[PDB]
Amino acid sequence: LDFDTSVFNKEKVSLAGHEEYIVRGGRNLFPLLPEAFKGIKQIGVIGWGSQGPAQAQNLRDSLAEAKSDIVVKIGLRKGSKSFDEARAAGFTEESGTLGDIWETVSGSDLVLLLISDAAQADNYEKIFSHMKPNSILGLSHGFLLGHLQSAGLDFPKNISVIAVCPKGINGAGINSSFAVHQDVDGRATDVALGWSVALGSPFTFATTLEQEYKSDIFGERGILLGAVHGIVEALFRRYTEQGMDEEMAYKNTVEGITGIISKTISKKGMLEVYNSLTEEGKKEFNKAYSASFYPCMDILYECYEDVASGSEIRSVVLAGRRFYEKEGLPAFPMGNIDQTRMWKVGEKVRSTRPENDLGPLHPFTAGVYVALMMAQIEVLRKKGHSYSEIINESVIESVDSLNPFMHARGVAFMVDNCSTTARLGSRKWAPRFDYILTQQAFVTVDKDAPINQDLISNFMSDPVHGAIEVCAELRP
Amino acid sequence: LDFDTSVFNKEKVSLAGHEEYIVRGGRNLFPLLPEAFKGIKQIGVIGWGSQGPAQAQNLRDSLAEAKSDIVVKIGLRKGSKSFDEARAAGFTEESGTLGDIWETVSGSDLVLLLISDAAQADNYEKIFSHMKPNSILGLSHGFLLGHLQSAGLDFPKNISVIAVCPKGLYVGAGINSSFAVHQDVDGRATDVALGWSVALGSPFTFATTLEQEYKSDIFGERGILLGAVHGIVEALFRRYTEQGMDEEMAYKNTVEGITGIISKTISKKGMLEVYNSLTEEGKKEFNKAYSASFYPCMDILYECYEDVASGSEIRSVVLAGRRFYEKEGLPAFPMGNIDQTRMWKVGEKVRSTRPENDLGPLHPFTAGVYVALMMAQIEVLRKKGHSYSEIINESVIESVDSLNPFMHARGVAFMVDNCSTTARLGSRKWAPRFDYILTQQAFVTVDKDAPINQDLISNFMSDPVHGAIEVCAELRPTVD
Ligand SMILES: O=c1[nH]c2nc(-c3ccccc3)sc2c(=O)n1O
Ligand SMILES: O=c1[nH]c2nc(-c3ccccc3)sc2c(=O)n1O
Ligand SMILES: [Mg+2]
Ligand SMILES: [Mg+2]
Ligand SMILES: [Mg+2]
Ligand SMILES: [Mg+2]
Repeated sequence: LDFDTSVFNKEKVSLAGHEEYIVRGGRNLFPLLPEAFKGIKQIGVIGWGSQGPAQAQNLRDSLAEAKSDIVVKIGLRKGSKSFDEARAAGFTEESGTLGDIWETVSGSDLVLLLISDAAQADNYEKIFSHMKPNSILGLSHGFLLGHLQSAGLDFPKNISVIAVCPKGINGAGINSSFAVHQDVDGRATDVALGWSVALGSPFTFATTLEQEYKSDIFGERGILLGAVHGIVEALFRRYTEQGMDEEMAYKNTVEGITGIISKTISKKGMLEVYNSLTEEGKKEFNKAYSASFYPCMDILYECYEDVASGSEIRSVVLAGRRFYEKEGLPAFPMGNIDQTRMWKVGEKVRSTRPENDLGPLHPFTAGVYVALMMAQIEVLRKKGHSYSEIINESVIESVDSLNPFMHARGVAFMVDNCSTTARLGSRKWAPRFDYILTQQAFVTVDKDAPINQDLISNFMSDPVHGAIEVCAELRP
Repeated sequence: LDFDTSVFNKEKVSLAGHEEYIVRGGRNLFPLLPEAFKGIKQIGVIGWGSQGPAQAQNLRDSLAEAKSDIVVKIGLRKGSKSFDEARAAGFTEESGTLGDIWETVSGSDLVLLLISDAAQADNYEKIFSHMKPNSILGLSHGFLLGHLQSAGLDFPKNISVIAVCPKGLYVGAGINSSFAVHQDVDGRATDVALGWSVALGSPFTFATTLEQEYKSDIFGERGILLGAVHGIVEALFRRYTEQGMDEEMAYKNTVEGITGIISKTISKKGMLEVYNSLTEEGKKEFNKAYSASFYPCMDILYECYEDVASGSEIRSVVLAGRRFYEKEGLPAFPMGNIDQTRMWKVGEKVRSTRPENDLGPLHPFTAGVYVALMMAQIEVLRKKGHSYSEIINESVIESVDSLNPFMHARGVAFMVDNCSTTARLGSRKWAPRFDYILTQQAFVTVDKDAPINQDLISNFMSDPVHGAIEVCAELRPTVD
């Protein structure tokens, strides 16, 4: 994946022998922003949720630093309860920095669409109709493209389409991936890079908008949320079936994965989880890995293709409309996932858990979790994704961002604090991982099947372990 | 839903105050087949498998009884084992009744496409290209319509498209069918479809649309027929055993009860009779389970139905079948075993001791969850616009009289994996969802001693479907 920026220097990084170009950020580059934002006199930031504040705030702040005349204006829908906070952050109508969504769309040369996935699906026509011809549409995530492609549609051909997507003391910040879907004049690459740099992205990786939404929507159904919830439920049931006390069962699954296993991967990667077990523990690890890799891949492979085909995005869109009454049927908002046995048990463990506790490192649990991680990697790898995307979505974000939430307060605190699309995916696919492990992986172990040494060998020697090291040095 | 038939006589049936039109079959009508099939000199049955043999043989016999000169020719690929099975049934190239699929299609006036869903999705373009102008394409299931619609496509404009779909004895005997006319380019389509159904031996033929057929069918196997029943027995077995119940008593109180006494009860006197047969304390428990499980079940059924109707689910099935083989550097992932887990190992032991004719225990809590699931499926299909005859065949009769007896005999795998690939995939995809929603929501509502939605219960007791079901049971083949 190449790109062409006339403003910024791109640097090469090598990952498992695969060269990726990246662009480093820095407040020292803010002087370069007016060059990057050529032709833009207004940036409209639509929506003020979790990204609205930070993005608008950062964009306005970095542009002032460069002494730019560019106006950062928020547009909010009629009925938004964020008008007040928008004013609190200095974005007001009298200053011309706040207004109605449509009015704001009409006047912006760059439209950053930060509204929810459901809002984008229900409003893309009106957004397109209000945008200036030849302006730029900016997305933090590629859901909309997937929605349009699921209907055989694309964006209007008169607008540029770019994406700056987040992946999560000199050098602080949050890395981003950027994509240029359409570029009507040749400014797209520089406006997306400037947008990333303006946000404080220490690193901006290159991707395609199609790969972003595929990797993102699939990743959250896999190890990030769906799969880890499924395998944790499967093992809790197995361990308790085998007589292990409920609390140690919880600690040997959730506490282990979200704590010591996560921290171990974060520091020294997957190979140091195995190397940290006793000799007897390595053997249990390999039994679990050898039995769990392909079952996990089964579901991951199925989930990826449903996301890439358009089936899953259509399902997400329709699921969202079922949250409200229609066609004479009841409303079915999302329910609670944390009121079952194992999470009521998990509530007891945490009440007396000491601070900075990391739980026991159960070799079997480790083998299952690492098998799932390696299976996700292989699926994305053979589906054509770059190592930066693969690692930054299958390893870093789960062990460094999401798993701490589970360790903190349980599955719901992790899942239901994510996007609606992610919350739906976790509920739809966690049961799938639970069943296949129980029906296949655990049957293989209970058959006393021998260890698949090809898998183990491939695990020990997988190039991704070395790429994960390089990528680790890229984190902020 | 109405249709116009010149050859056959259409009969009216009242179901919960809703009129439907049915066509009575019978050997006595075979004299009418020559006129029903006017314009047809050759019927090409494409495919063997589970339907081909029967359809071909019955059509041949019926046409001979009618003294028709129409030829039934089987279309198959020479490389299939099915080629010799057709010869073993008296279908020979040497006699003009056996040939390659493509040559058979091209020479047929009525093309009966009985190949697998997956083969249909992979070969429809070439089937269309070989069909004669103004010929008739007949389907036994509307999967192909769903596949085309999921791509914004439809059938060719220059052919008629009909369906005769077994809701399944020809030696009341036979299997009832539903029929649909999707395209009718010359006005013969309705009579050929009814002639087709009558010639199969359908005692009664119900009216539907191709769209409603494939929606109700693909959704139904993911609901109570397979996916949901599996998911609820896994959830109920896990709850019972977690509460201290013996493993074998828990298998009996779930699988054996549902597929035995409960199924026989609903089959004989319907859903209200399962309630009436309970103790006054069991009636309480039943209402607790039903009140807590009706809406969680609707949740998943509603989601599954819209996935089937939108095209999402049919495309998922097409892609799943391609993952049965190695590609893109990834392994092949055929379907796995679903019956090697604890509760099905326990089921084997139960059956090794079971007397013959054992119907198992009638656990009131189990009954409430199962009747709630079946009423929730009924509600989704009703709200989505299906007829009562389709709803009852797909949500009540097929389960209790046809599929559940397979689970009773040898466990879930013997029931699930005897069905179509599309159905086997659906079961595995959706069984986990019904288990999780029951456990996360329905069971949580019970353990909170939540109040009983008395409106739900009163609605259950007074639902018009119970009367509709009694009329539909009187239409079942043989006596049952
Ligand atoms: O859809 C998504 N939602 C989402 N939410 C995240 C989150 C929210 C609150 C606190 C910590 C993390 S991270 C993440 C993500 O990656 N994708 O894709
Ligand atoms: O796909 C489907 N497959 C299927 N298989 C059935 C069967 C198979 C073997 C033995 C007895 C019954 S019945 C049925 C059905 O209704 N649908 O839709
Ligand atoms: Mg993401
Ligand atoms: Mg996401
Ligand atoms: Mg069926
Ligand atoms: Mg079917």
